[PDB]
Amino acid sequence: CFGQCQYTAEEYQAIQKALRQRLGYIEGHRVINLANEMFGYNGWAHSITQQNVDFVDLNNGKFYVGVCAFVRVQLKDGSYHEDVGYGVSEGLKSKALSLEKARKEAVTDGLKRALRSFGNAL
Amino acid sequence: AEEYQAIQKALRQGHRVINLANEMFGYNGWAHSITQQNVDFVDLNNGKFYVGVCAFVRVQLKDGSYHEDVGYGVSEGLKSKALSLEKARKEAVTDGLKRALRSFGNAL
Amino acid sequence: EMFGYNGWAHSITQQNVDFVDLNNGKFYVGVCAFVRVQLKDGSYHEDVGYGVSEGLKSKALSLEKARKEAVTDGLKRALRSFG
Amino acid sequence: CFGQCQYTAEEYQAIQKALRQVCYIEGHRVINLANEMFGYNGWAHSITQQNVDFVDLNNGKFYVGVCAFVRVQLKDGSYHEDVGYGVSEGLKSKALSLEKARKEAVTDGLKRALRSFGNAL
Amino acid sequence: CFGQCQYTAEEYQAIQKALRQRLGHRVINLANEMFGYNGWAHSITQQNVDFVDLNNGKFYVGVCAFVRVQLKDGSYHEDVGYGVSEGLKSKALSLEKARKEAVTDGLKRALRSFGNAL
Amino acid sequence: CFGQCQYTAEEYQAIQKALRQRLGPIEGHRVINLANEMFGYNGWAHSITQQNVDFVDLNNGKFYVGVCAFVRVQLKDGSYHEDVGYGVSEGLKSKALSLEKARKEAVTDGLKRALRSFGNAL
Amino acid sequence: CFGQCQYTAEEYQAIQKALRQGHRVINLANEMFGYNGWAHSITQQNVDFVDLNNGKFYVGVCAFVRVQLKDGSYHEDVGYGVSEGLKSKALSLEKARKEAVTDGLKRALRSFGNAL
Amino acid sequence: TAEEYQAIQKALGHRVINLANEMFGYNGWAHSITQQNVDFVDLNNGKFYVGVCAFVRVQLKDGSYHEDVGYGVSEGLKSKALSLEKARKEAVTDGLKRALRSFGNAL
Amino acid sequence: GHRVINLANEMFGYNGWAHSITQQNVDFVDLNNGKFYVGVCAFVRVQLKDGSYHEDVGYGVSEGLKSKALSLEKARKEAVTDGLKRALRSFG
Amino acid sequence: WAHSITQQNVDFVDLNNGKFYVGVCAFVRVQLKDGSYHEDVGYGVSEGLKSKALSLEKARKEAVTDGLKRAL
Repeated sequence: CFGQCQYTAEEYQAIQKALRQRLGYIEGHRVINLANEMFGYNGWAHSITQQNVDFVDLNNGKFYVGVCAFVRVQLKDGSYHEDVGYGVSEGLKSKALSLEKARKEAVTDGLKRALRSFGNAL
Repeated sequence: AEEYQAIQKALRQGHRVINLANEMFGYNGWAHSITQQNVDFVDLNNGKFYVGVCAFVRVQLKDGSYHEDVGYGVSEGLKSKALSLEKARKEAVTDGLKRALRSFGNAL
Repeated sequence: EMFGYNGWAHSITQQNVDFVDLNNGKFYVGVCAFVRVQLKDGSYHEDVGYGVSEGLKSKALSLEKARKEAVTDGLKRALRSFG
Repeated sequence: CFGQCQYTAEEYQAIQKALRQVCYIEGHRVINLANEMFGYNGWAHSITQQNVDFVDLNNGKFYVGVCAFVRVQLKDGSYHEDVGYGVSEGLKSKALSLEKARKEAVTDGLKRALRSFGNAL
Repeated sequence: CFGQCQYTAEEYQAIQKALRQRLGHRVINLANEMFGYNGWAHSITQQNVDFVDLNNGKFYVGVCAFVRVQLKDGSYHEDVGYGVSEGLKSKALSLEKARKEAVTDGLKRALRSFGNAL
Repeated sequence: CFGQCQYTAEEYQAIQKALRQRLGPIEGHRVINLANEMFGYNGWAHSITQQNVDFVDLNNGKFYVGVCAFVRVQLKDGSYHEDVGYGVSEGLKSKALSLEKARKEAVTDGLKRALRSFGNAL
Repeated sequence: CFGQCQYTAEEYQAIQKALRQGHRVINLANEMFGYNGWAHSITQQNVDFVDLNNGKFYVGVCAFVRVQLKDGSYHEDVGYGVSEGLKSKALSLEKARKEAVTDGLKRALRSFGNAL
Repeated sequence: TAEEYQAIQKALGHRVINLANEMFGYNGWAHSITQQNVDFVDLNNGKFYVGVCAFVRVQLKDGSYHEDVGYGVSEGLKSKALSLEKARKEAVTDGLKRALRSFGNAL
Repeated sequence: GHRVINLANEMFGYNGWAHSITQQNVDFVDLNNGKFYVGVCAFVRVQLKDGSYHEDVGYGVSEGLKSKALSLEKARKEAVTDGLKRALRSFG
Repeated sequence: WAHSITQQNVDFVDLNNGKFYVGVCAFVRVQLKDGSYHEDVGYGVSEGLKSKALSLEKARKEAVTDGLKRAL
């Protein structure tokens, strides 16, 4: 099953050389496509380990919100990483909208930052 | 086995997304669940309801490959608790399940 | 319903009462139940059951029937995924 | 799976031989260095706990300070841990101060936890 | 697998002889040289800010950390490092110094329990 | 694996005879050295099960500190021992130094006392 | 491993026969069981009370000094210890707890037979 | 194994301990203090006064176990700690006596 | 004497049955005239080698007694013994 | 069969004129050898008793019986 398989030497080396094709910045969907092509559709998973809210203030009618969320990224073999995402949704004037924005931006930023460690190609 | 190449290349290309997933991954080959849910807040200021909820969803395939994402639902202006919590705690699940399947490929 | 309660099974993962109100003079109750449907082929899903009773006489009367309705609705809606 | 397979003699010799070869270590270079030295399938990395110390608000600034614990691990079974400490100052919006502190802490922890496997890192 | 392995007799005696010699970065380097990078591990089981006093502007900090050291055989060791701090006019820096010195001293002390060569 | 394996008969008799003898010539370092030589660097472990600060006070510009500790030795065979060490400090001007001394002497005293249970040699 | 080995019949009978007959108790237990025949641990310890009459402290501590044996049989027993006259609180608690542990170790060990 | 049970069935201060040792063997029975509660303390006229309870427990080789609740008091003493010491020790001994009594006519 | 104890011992065997105490709480004691009353509950328990078990409840009483020790000890013993009698009756 | 008392609470203790009145409610449980189980909370009161001791003795039995007759 996922997280318990092993790769072949030649494909392992091909992937290893692929991941170092370094550029030398947010492209949310494009990172999903890149991962799908470099590890396959059936290659990677990511869970939201935790999600806490730091502050929901109403200073001047305008809201201010802060959400921090830890995300985890795993590859078919069983290796894993983890990083601290963080989304901010200041400015809005409908608590539901600020919560939408922060809670959906923190996860994406975390998935971006947790995927730059498997290689420099991402 | 050969179907692996077919699915991988095909992925490279509303409620209809559920049937789309059933056709693409097989109508017996995709599952989901709700790992957690939290009524975020309820408030009234002018005799009306603003109910929001955050709901996490999970999706896994036949071989165990999985993903997750945050779902969210909102409803404003409704008179009673019944309808507002008929709407938000009802649509957050679908919104999350829509935003989770997009991660598996462009075709979704 | 081709197979019925033999090709698929159900169970409430968790339930919690949302709100109970009496400002109107009668019991206003809202309940939620999470049901999961599992198939013998390994496919499974889950949906948020939900039921409500408005302005009934007693807490138990407004709560038990609302719970039954919520479970029935959750079962009814959880079966969409096999369409 | 990860953390269970054991090296072969030549691999162990190579890695050991490699690892032996006031300003900080520039930060992000360590991820590339470690990835090339152990491999992408080589190691893992996790945050076992993260906790927030004072968030004071003197004279309108914000001084968030966070602490972190970073577990590194090689596929052979070894592991390590260390304590990192983000900081902040001057930022006028708690969103930015929290962001800076929380993000800096984990990188610092990863650096100080990789430094324990040798001098080269 | 780490913890489930047992040293080989010849290497076991070799290490026995090694650790009986007569002599922060130095300690870690020496531990790596003897046991090897694969050889051992290091964990932090608990921590606690003992006191965070504020006398006259300075920030007197104190952190107690229990560091565990372990070897692929299964041997444990634990000790109590205490990282003092003093004189700093900014709270964050004082807490940083204390929390780092704590684990450093803990590792030092917990390693001495193995042999005199440390 | 340590803690799940028994001693070998010849080593058993050697250890038995060695422990029964008596010191010829206690300070902490020598106990550590003798224990190491007696079992090696691989024959045991020591850990702190609990450590509560019994009291900390002040009387005219100083700190009478005191701490407790529950050390615990163990041997490859599974036998174990425990004992309550106890530390003290007087006249120190700074709280940090007093807590330092107390916490540090506690564990070493506990180690000496817990080891002593095995034989007269120590 | 400790807590799972069965006693060899000859050793069982020998220890039983020798059973029908503090530093002293520690040594005797070590010789009768061997250096790896038993273990001892502190299950709980709660300062029963403290006090101060005229600058001299009073202390009291309880200890449930579990003492175990290779075959798996075990005993526990309430200990106790006390101090008086001592002018320093830390010294008082040190003496009290140190004596309580050994008193419990005695009373527990003085149970497997008249030998102890 | 059944022979030991049959022999015990046919058969059924320090004397209770000695009888238990002779009856079950040095490894035949354990005893542990499940809980201890101090029910009062008094300072009437300089003489302390205390009683304690303890849910002593016993076990045999095959796992069959019992339990009970003893009690001991202390009067006429001058030092509190001495009072509690005697109370706890006597309570444990008396509870053990009652637990052993529970097992049969032999005890 | 508590003949029920001996009867159970002879019927099931000394290892055939068991005993336990699950919780005990003094409902009250009062200083009515210096002859304190005492009656204390006790969640007794009993089992058997076959697995079938029966919890129960008991409540002894300490009639007027000038001695606290006698009252408390008598209550604590009587509660357990009466509960044991009750549970044994259920076993049959 | 087996039964247990997993919670219990005396509701009312009362006295009119040297004659006590009391109320209790106990949380009984049951089980069966086949793995199935039954459960029913009960209730019990004692009225017009000479001593509080008798009332407190009686109420627990009445509550336990009320729960058990239903659950069993």
